Amino acid sequence: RFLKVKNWETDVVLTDTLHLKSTLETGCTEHICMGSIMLPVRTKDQLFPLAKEFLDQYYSSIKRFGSKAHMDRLEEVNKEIESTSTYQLKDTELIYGAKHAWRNASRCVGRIQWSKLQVFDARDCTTAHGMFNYICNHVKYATNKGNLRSAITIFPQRTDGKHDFRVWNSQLIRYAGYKQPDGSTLGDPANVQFTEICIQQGWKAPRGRFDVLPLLLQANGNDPELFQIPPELVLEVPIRHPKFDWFKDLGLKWYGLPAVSNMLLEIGGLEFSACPFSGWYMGTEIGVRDYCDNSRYNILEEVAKKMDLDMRKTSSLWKDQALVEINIAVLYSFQSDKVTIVDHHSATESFIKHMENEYRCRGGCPADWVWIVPPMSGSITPVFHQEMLNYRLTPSFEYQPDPWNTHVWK
Amino acid sequence: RFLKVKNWETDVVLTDTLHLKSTLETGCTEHICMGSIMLPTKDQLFPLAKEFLDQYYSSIKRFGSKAHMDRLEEVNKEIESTSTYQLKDTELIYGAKHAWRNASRCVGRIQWSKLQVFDARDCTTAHGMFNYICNHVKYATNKGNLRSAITIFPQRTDGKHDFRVWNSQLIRYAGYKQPDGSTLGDPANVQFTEICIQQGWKAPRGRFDVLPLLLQANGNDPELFQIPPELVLEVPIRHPKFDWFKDLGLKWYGLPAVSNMLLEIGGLEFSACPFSGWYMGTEIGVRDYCDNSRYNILEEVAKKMDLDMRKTSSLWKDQALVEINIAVLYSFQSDKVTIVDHHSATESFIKHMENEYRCRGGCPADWVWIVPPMSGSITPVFHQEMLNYRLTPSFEYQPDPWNTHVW
Ligand code: HEM
Ligand code: HEM
Ligand SMILES: N=C(NCCC[C@@H](NC(=O)[C@H](N)Cc1ccccc1)C(N)=O)NN(O)O
Ligand SMILES: N=C(NCCC[C@@H](NC(=O)[C@H](N)Cc1ccccc1)C(N)=O)NN(O)O
Ligand SMILES: C[C@H](O)[C@H](O)[C@H]1CNc2nc(N)[nH]c(=O)c2N1
Ligand SMILES: C[C@H](O)[C@H](O)[C@H]1CNc2nc(N)[nH]c(=O)c2N1
Ligand SMILES: OC[C@@H](O)[C@@H](O)[C@H](O)[C@H](O)CO
Ligand SMILES: [Zn+2]
Repeated sequence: RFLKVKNWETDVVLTDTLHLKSTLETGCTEHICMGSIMLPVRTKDQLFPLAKEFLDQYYSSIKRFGSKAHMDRLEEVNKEIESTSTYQLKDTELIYGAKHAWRNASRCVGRIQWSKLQVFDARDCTTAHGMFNYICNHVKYATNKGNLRSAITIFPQRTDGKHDFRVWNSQLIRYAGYKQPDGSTLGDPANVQFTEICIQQGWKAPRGRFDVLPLLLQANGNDPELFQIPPELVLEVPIRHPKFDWFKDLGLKWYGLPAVSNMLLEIGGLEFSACPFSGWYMGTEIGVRDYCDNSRYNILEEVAKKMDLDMRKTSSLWKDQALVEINIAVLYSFQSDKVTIVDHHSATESFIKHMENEYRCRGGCPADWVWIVPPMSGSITPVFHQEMLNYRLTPSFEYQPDPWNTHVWK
Repeated sequence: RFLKVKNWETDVVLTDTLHLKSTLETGCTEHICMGSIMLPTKDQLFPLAKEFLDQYYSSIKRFGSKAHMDRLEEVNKEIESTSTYQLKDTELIYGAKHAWRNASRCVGRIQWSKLQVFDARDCTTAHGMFNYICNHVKYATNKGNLRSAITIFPQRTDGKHDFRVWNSQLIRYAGYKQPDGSTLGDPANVQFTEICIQQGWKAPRGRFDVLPLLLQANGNDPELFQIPPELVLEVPIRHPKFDWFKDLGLKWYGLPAVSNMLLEIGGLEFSACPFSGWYMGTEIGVRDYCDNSRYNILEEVAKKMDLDMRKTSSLWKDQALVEINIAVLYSFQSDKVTIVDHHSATESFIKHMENEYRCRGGCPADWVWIVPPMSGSITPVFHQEMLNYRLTPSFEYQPDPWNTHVW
């Protein structure tokens, strides 16, 4: 069944056949759509078919489907699974897998960049200190003095479910959040629970507004250990405005490297529970969401005041006006400091080109419109006008519960 | 079977059971989500009629009453005999109000119970329709203090005697493709504008020319009518700070009145049911003025504001977008014409959803359409999970008549 997808601004119509290979569920039924819902030990039984699908996908990508190399590998894996209950991916398969997980991530607008991912194989890691070392090397490589390079570090896969490797942080670099007795919050409210766990584990918090959190690392299912990322490795950007000299006095700054560290990478049935990856930021992630969400730094009012905007009525659009200036400030500061960043106009335009390319070369591109459309100026970006089909392909990045909710303390 | 909907900004969680009463398909499947897609017999009739009547008597606390039973049998016999039936005025009004209540793409539903319903089922000709429409426009405009209303023309019979308003909205501006290759006026109505031209209309060939009504009664060919200028309220757009703004020569009409949809109540289809409420600012300021396929005025505005348009990263489109929307709102308020900003409208909708969840067990809502076209995350609905499903009575899309009419 071929599915048509139309762009209501250019009338360009695309055809999707890729969805035919979708196996996983979406959350929607023929009677209800859960399109805006945030969150809608494998058995030997279920492991081999998953492995075979992956290996077939892999051998077809390298144009060796049906070869002797292909048939031997399938037999070798089948035997390995029966023999040990799991199997080990070859390096080439791991790289291909990690890249495809990114190519298949429907909530990511930065996928035009997928084939350029540097994969660091950390499957030989055994302890938390080992993890810390791999993580530092990843941050130094990815940061590259501001000329950001996409990367992913893959730690040992899940075995029995009791020896998991986990990065307890949500991103390798994030600011601490502290709830005050008066009910106010100091720092980033989004990380309050994690910050408490860190203090409980021994972290001596400086209790400021932009304290970089320590890494809390779990190796082989053992209790997590704290480590401080070397300051010289953490690139930060002071935020100032090109026309408003008082902006710098707001005392805002942000880290240059976004590094998701809480997702699960699934490849050929195998599960990598610690797979920190990094790219670069789209400005609105910082300027709209991190600074302006009511539940985050929530600076719209303070900025609105300094701009002396009419804040007596919402119809003056004082929030919208201030929102734009803060976003101008974020982009301006990063570019001035020569730290990679992409604005939402550029990122979305590139995503449409990526999508058209994918439809022609791959038969499709799963995309979640709810997440792809930027949180500000939605309709003045081309993605707003683009119909998109969302479905799940593997390899993939999946959510997993926060580790503190499932860990058995020793 | 019981679904939960969470608001990630307030952590408030609501349970939805209303969806279990849904009957129509969404377009999605367990394998693919089509949530961002724009356009996803007597034996058929009675079950539909029964479902409706049952909901109706339940709403008036007479479920299982003799009146209920009696009515069900009357309609039943009427269908058997006539192959259709007629709604009591009370049912017509209830249905229209609920069609609005169930419109998942409408952010203005907190107002659903205040809908003035005009029964035009006795209409027979295009002149008759024109009269009803003029009365609707005057009533709803109310000198600027807009009042929601819908006018319901005769229901479908054999599909060969259908009433249709060919316009997309009762009031819209013409669009013409010029020699230059460019488009003059509103590009979205270029085609219809041509059907009016070809039909006989004399276009002033301007940038904001109110189009003529093209009315179809009982399947006959449509006829043209000029809406009395005095009945079309318009707002000249100026900025509370940029005196040059007025020189852009922009204006819009105060009354948004969707006229091409189909109203379905108890299996009965009303193909001509124009309705009107009032505008949410962004509909004009963001979509009509700034879509690249619409008036597309961003550059011009940015230029007059004299900002660097060399690089997208200076966010000049965004800066200008905001000013343009400040201008629309300021103007309507200045002229005392009802209008609502996206912040207030979205705040209302969250209140409405809460009312609906506790009083009805839920609220179908299409997130893709509910979240405003600008400043998405600073409005509350962005952070609100929403379940979309189809409940009836409802407003449905239908083909443009010029693609089905046999002249
Ligand atoms: C090259 C720069 C990249 C840009 C500009 C980009 C941009 C984005 C943005 C804007 C989002 C939404 C984030 C949010 O709203 O919280 C996102 C999500 C995502 N991206 Fe990318 N991304 C890039 C690289 C990557 C890389 C390196 C990977 C994996 C190898 C990746 C995987 C994902 C995933 C799985 C999501 C969903 C995260 C979630 O659900 O919280 N992205 N990306
Ligand atoms: C009282 C003020 C009202 C406000 C502020 C409001 C606002 C809106 C807005 C912003 C949209 C999106 C329009 C678009 O993007 O094209 C919408 C759609 C819609 N509204 Fe409302 N609305 C109001 C009254 C009404 C009334 C009285 C009805 C019907 C009785 C109604 C039926 C619907 C329907 C069916 C749609 C979807 C239209 C489509 O699919 O093109 N609305 N409304
Ligand atoms: N630019 C990015 N952006 C991805 C950032 C993803 C960002 N996501 C979030 O913070 C999501 N809110 C996590 C979430 C999802 C669903 C339900 C609850 C919570 C994070 N991990 O920091 N990445 N790279 O690699 O460049
Ligand atoms: N404020 C409103 N807004 C409703 C405006 C609805 C508006 N809708 C539209 O213009 C839709 N984009 C038409 C469409 C739908 C799907 C595919 C293609 C085209 C119209 N009819 O003018 N209504 N009242 O009554 O207050
Ligand atoms: C409820 C709704 O799904 C939720 O607020 C989504 C909307 N779109 C988003 N889009 C992106 N990129 N990131 C988010 O966190 C969200 N949050
Ligand atoms: C492709 C996508 O569905 C389309 O552009 C939708 C997005 N959201 C919208 N939302 C509203 N209110 N109105 C629209 O016309 C649209 N267009
Ligand atoms: O403070 C803990 C939170 O940061 C954590 O629960 C995140 O919300 C989660 O990891 C998603 O990023
Ligand atoms: Zn769906």
